[PDB]
Amino acid sequence: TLNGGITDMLTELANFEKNVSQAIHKYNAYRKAASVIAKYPHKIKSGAEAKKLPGVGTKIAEKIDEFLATGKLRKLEKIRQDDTSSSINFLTRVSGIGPSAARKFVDEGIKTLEDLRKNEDKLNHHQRIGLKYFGDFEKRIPREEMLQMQDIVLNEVKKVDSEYIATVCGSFRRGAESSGDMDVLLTHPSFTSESTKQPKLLHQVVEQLQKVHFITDTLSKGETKFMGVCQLPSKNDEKEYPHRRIDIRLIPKDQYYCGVLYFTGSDIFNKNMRAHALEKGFTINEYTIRPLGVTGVAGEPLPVDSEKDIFDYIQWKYREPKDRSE
DNA sequence: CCGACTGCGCATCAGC
DNA sequence: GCTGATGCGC
DNA sequence: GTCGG
Ligand SMILES: Nc1ncnc2c1ncn2[C@H]1C[C@H](O)[C@@H](COP(=O)(O)[C@H](F)P(=O)(O)OP(=O)(O)O)O1
Ligand SMILES: [Cl-]
Ligand SMILES: [Cl-]
Ligand SMILES: [Cl-]
Ligand SMILES: [Cl-]
Ligand SMILES: [Mg+2]
Ligand SMILES: [Mg+2]
Ligand code: NA
Ligand code: NA
Repeated sequence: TLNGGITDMLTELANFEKNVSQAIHKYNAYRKAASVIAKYPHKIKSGAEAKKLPGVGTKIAEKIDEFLATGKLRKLEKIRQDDTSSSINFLTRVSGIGPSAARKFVDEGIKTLEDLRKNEDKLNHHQRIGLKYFGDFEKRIPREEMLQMQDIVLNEVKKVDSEYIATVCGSFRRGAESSGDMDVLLTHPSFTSESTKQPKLLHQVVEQLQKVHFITDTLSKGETKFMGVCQLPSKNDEKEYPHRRIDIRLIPKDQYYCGVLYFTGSDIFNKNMRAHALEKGFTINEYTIRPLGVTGVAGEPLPVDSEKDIFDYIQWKYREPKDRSE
């Protein structure tokens, strides 16, 4: 939290750009600058000092100079007092309502939690569930509950088939003391890049988790990705736990290392690492790392036997999950 | 200056 | 129905 | 909004 003030500011700016301006590159630029400043081991004394860091330019340096001198950013003060921006920023806090739907709702005069609630018939399924659990989804999950959650998921997956392997990734795998949700990487020997020797692999797991009342709602579901809602069981007389977001990703077993690298994150670490790969003439996704041809076309997938192999290709010293929280 | 900016699954919609 | 674009979120 | 060439 050395520079909590500055990173907060930049994060607020990134949000404004994504949510209100619908300017995706500015959003990514701001997140990048916030992230680099967050890891900088010194209390930033000036914009010029910040500007030394990759991803901080003249505009951000200037904002940092304003923020340091006054403690705030006029630009942000104004954004905050603007009803349309405020409203749009609020509606996007509901899962399933993004920048476009937010602006549409505000046009229609839907702009409060109350409005949303009385106009449920105007929401798609995802949005309806997001409204349902609006409060819960903004709560953090203590690692201690994540551990309980992990135990359930792992045991129920075992019950469906001992050959499944379920791994909890995301912030949990990076060692975080609290998580925004639970991310589960799933593999089965029957699903490889070579074939799918068994159908409903993901469905069967989802069903079992529903059967035991752990998964409570579904945001979306396909053959390889599930997005939904879950809840720990409480005890006699005890208040219930908040409902939690859960994501499950089924990945070809032979592509586990690329998959776990992807699902471990952080999102910015991934973006950073993937960008570096391109600079070294590779492209990395959750399945494969491939070379780029002179033309620019991705070539064939390279041999991968560990996460470190991936780092090796792009000439990065290996970084443990706990050190990928950018 | 200016092109490029990480990479992709699922839901929904237009156009055919 | 399909495909391809766009929204949303990982 | 930033950067590399
Ligand atoms: N934009 C992205 N680009 C690349 N990989 C991504 C991206 N977004 C997510 N992933 C990968 C890398 C992410 O780590 C992983 C899970 O995405 P979560 O949305 O659950 C989120 F970021 P987590 O890190 O888990 O933190 P918490 O959930 O707040 O506690 O998917
Ligand atoms: Cl932009
Ligand atoms: Cl401010
Ligand atoms: Cl792999
Ligand atoms: Cl691939
Ligand atoms: Mg997560
Ligand atoms: Mg997630
Ligand atoms: Na810089
Ligand atoms: Na949202």
